[PDB]
Amino acid sequence: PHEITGGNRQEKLAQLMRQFESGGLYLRTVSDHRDEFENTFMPKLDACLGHGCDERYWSSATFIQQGLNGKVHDPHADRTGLIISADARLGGFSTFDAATANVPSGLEPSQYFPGQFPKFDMMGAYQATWNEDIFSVDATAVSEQQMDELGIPDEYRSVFDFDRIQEKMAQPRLAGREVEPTEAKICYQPKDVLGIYVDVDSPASQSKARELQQAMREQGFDLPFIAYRGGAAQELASV
Ligand SMILES: NC(=O)c1ccc[n+]([C@@H]2O[C@H](COP(=O)([O-])OP(=O)(O)OC[C@H]3O[C@@H](n4cnc5c(N)ncnc54)[C@H](O)[C@@H]3O)[C@@H](O)[C@H]2O)c1
Ligand SMILES: [Ca+2]
Repeated sequence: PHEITGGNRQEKLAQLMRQFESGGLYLRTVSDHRDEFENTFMPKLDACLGHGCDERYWSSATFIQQGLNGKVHDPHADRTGLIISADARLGGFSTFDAATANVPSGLEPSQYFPGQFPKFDMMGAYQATWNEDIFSVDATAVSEQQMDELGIPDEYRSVFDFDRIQEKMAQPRLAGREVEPTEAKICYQPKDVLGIYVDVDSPASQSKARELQQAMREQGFDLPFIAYRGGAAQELASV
């Protein structure tokens, strides 16, 4: 089952640190860890084994990387989450938290993204150009040259190659200034789950993280606890 789990706890820890100090990786926070386990992770495991479908397929995550002072999405400071391998499938990346939702009812999920991922952020581009015509185009459907004709600055264009997210985030990373949560749509597989996110200041976060980690162990996925904040990712032995 090692081909499905992706390694033991020590191998996953070493994997996520290596990625964190290289090109980065992903962090998906979750308000309902029971739902994430039961309705996202477990269907993905069943599909890996040949049973069900990965119906949800695409999930939101933030890009994290050593030295990048990046916030995660946790408005009430009460979330746990998953540290997710850079090898998860990328459906699109934006530096803005915009309106891009999950796969809607009745839409085919596996290729909903990148096709329906906005190729640029309309709100940011409009504030920067005051170009009315931005709202007369389908942002999911424009090409590079249409974006040029609209005058869309590159700062507002989405990224579709993982290796290129770190180039996008290079200037914020160097300045050390806190950046708002960025957002990627990713399709993670069970083997891509490398760690459990813990906010060490939050009793809610730790209680939820302990339950999620125990639930994952029952399926043979033994994950390290990872305290991420402010461009540092550090292990917690327990809790
Ligand atoms: N979660 C992150 O790390 C992250 C990162 C960047 C931006 N955001 C933004 O935060 C807001 C909340 O997003 P979120 O990811 O916390 O919630 P979500 O959309 O992933 O899940 C919300 C709720 O819907 C269900 N759900 C979970 N995954 C689902 C899926 N794939 N399809 C359908 N239903 C699903 C569960 O009940 C869950 O509690 C959104 O605006 C999002 O763009 C979140
Ligand atoms: Ca959003």
